[PDB]
Amino acid sequence: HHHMGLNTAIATRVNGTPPPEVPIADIELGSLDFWALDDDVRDGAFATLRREAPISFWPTIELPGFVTGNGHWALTKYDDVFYASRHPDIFSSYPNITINDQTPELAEYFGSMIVLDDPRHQRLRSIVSRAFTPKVVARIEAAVRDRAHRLVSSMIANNPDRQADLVSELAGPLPLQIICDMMGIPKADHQRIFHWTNVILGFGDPDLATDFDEFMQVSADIGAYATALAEDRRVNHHDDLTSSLVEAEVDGERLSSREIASFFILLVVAGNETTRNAITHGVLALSRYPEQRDRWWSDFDGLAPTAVEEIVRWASPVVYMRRTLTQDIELRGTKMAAGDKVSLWYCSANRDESKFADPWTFDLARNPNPHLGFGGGGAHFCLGANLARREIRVAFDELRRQMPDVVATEEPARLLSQFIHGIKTLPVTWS
Ligand code: HEM
Ligand SMILES: CC(C)CCC[C@@H](C)[C@H]1CC[C@H]2[C@@H]3CCC4=CC(=O)CC[C@]4(C)[C@H]3CC[C@]12C
Repeated sequence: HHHMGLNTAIATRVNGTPPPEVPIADIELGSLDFWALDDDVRDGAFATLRREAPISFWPTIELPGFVTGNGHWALTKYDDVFYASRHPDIFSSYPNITINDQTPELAEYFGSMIVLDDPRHQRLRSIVSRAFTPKVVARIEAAVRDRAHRLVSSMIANNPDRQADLVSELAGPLPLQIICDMMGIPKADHQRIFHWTNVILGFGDPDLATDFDEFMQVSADIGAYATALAEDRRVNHHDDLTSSLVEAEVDGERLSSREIASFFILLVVAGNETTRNAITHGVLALSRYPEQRDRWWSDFDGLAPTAVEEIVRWASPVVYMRRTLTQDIELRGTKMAAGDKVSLWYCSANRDESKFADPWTFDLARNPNPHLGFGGGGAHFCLGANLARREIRVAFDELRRQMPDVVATEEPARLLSQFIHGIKTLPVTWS
């Protein structure tokens, strides 16, 4: 520090360091306050559970407007999360995939294929899945590239002090534009969409929304938007996913307005509130472990496949998904009852010491890397996984190309969420 100035790269950390030991008595998965604690507390809590109570029961976190809910069995081991994901006849995605349940009012907006089992779930998924296949994603690679390139160049041109928030200037707007363009949403409305999806998956964080009436107004507003755009596409076809939604028939039946709106919402919410956190956590990790940045930069194309997977394993942007038992089962000597909720902790599966060597090492060469960041596999395996991998790869490639020494200057402001491993802001600087 020879001169004081506006910033200083954040502290680095020793790669491979396990979290400080968290006593099992300190673990409060049913307290919102617990989810505000830093990753070291949270990661150490799940390490303790994997060792000492790998399946355990916790209460639902109550937020304003939430339906009173029974507790949930937390599956913290990789093998259990994998098994549960692969056996939906036992571990149903109905009636919901967060720990709390939907009100009847919310079902008008959130009753999509992600809270349905087969057969209906697969019939719905097939309406859009062609757009998400690798060969079709390849067609929009150039657009993903152009968006990332323009955003990083704008960071440089419009921040002459050479600092900016990575989330608002790259990590958020790159995946936002891509998924909204796939839906056919005009660019003028993308920021409106993003505000809505930020609220939908930010509820309970004071920086996003805590008033349930505001949450219900946002849900109604994005639903009305979806419906208005769908009515547009009913009269004038475009080559976008909203047109695919309104033109689809399942066994001779069009989708209802409810079904179209919830499908639209599912797609933009998932597209907007996942990859941005993989990217932001990735930049945080590069800032903490510069030897990993240096390695990747010296061989970007060679390491990119494994680097992208390790960023998803490290970030685990979706912390968990819920299921509901259709029958009694016993796992690890723990009897769970038909009708009980079960939570699949991907954040924990992705540190499981029985499955991953050196789990606390951010290793951009890690291979194989059978992480559960996109879920355990099975019927609901992330629809956007190919697209997310390309978004992540291109974001880091443009940072490497245009501002290779980009580094965080403050610790991230973390989203208060049990479900989404969100970073709200990440100030960065570059030369
Ligand atoms: C790094 C980024 C992402 C991560 C970590 C992620 C993670 C996940 C996870 C864990 C699931 C649940 C899987 C299961 O239950 O087995 C899921 C489902 C889903 N994701 Fe992704 N996701 C990401 C990006 C995206 C993107 C960009 C989209 C684009 C819209 C998307 C669309 C979907 C959809 C539609 C589903 C529901 C699939 C179904 O029910 O069949 N995801 N995702
Ligand atoms: C992260 C993606 C892969 C999946 C996105 C799923 C989105 C579209 C939907 C499906 C079920 C929805 C949840 C239903 C329960 C609920 C009730 C509330 O009062 C707050 C908002 C929440 C917590 C909803 C937030 C948005 C969810 C999670």
